[PDB]
Amino acid sequence: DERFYAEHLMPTLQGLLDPESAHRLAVRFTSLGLLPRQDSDMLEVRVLGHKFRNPVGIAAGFDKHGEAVDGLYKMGFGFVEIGSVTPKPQEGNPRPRVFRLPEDQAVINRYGFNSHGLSVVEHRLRARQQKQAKLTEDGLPLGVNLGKNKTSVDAAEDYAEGVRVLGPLADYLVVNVSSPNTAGLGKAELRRLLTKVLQERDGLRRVHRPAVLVKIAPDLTSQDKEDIASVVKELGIDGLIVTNTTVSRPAGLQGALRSETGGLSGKPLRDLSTQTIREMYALTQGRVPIIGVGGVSSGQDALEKIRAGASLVQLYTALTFWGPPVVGKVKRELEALLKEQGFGGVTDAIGADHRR
Ligand SMILES: Cc1cc(Oc2ccccc2)c(C(C)C)cc1-c1cc(C(=O)O)c2cc(F)ccc2n1
Ligand SMILES: Cc1cc2nc3c(=O)[nH]c(=O)nc-3n(C[C@H](O)[C@H](O)[C@H](O)COP(=O)(O)O)c2cc1C
Ligand SMILES: CCCCCCCCCC[N+](C)(C)CCCS(=O)(=O)[O-]
Ligand SMILES: O=C(O)c1cc(=O)[nH]c(=O)[nH]1
Repeated sequence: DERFYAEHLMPTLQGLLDPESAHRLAVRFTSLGLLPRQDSDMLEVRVLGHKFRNPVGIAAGFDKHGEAVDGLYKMGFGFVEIGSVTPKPQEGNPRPRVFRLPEDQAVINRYGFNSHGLSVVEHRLRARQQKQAKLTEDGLPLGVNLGKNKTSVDAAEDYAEGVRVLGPLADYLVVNVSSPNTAGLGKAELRRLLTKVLQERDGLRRVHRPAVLVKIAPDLTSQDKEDIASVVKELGIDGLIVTNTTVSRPAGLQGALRSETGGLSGKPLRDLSTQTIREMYALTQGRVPIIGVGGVSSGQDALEKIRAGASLVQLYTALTFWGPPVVGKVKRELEALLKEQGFGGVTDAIGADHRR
């Protein structure tokens, strides 16, 4: 299957369908379990004391509305992140709003937080809440990424609503700094927002109390990164997700659509994300777990992020080019590399470039 998807089926499908139509179909195929279905003990990771069967997750934006979670576990992901979910439903930007850059192994998107909204997602997750508890117990956690509505004037209150409504259904919640596709996205205001989010989380009953992570852009200044690291440590934010898509356009992009507005993902992002992880790990003294994301398509890509300071990784864009078999490929390849490089497991490699 790995070669067949990569060389034949996915290229052919790219030809037939626009990428958004393809995404919609993929979410329906995955929700139906139209996939084949052990991970090595080497791949197990405990992050904040909680088990992950393997360190490879699906990034936010694939299953925006929580429709395909079980199918994603079936695909081999060690954890699933849904969202972003906004408090009220919203349509997002006009179509077309997703663009392939095949020559670059990249995508540009400007979805604009299209979302079924908190209530719909809440009911979807409730339908399977106990099943998720068992999965989480078995090493397959669920994350929920929270957004804000386009027309909201109080961003903190949108995020607070999301904590209250979906927090009780989540292992972890994510607050983005960092969508490029919502207008408006100092350190005192960042602190204010996060304090409110944490206070809401802290108010949930313990069985229903998620971790809270902040997801950042690759496009931050050095000052912004220092400031985030400082706030995260001061408030005791649980983790970081590093990174979202980039609004930069690195030199050398070849795709005809390179100058479309949106966030760029895939291969062109990869090393910018890895370098962001490396910086955030250093700034937080290795004490804050990082989920590393951006341009992971192989075991080497994953290990590079882990060795830079990621405890876990996610991928999305690689699926669009390689299909579902990429998940197994990344995990087999990572296991092989860890052995070659002398690591006992994933855990031993975390932050190794820094010297621990
Ligand atoms: C990731 C993916 C997998 C797919 O195939 C399967 C999905 C589930 C089960 C079996 C096959 C298919 C099919 C059904 C055409 C499409 C995709 C897919 C493709 C594309 C694409 O660019 O063609 C895509 C683009 C996005 F921006 C976001 C998600 C996307 N997902
Ligand atoms: C089509 C698409 C939609 C996305 N939507 C979201 C989103 O809703 N929330 C979010 O936090 N990140 C979103 N992302 C960003 C991804 O979660 C991820 O951070 C980024 O694409 C880099 O990983 P990748 O290079 O493996 O795709 C989206 C990415 C893509 C490609
Ligand atoms: C930081 C990277 C993600 C770390 C994953 C943390 C998962 C934690 C939440 C689990 N649930 C069940 C929601 C609450 C248990 C609270 S506890 O019992 O005090 O551990
Ligand atoms: O447009 C979106 O919905 C979206 C795109 C993206 O790249 N990142 C994100 O956080 N949201």
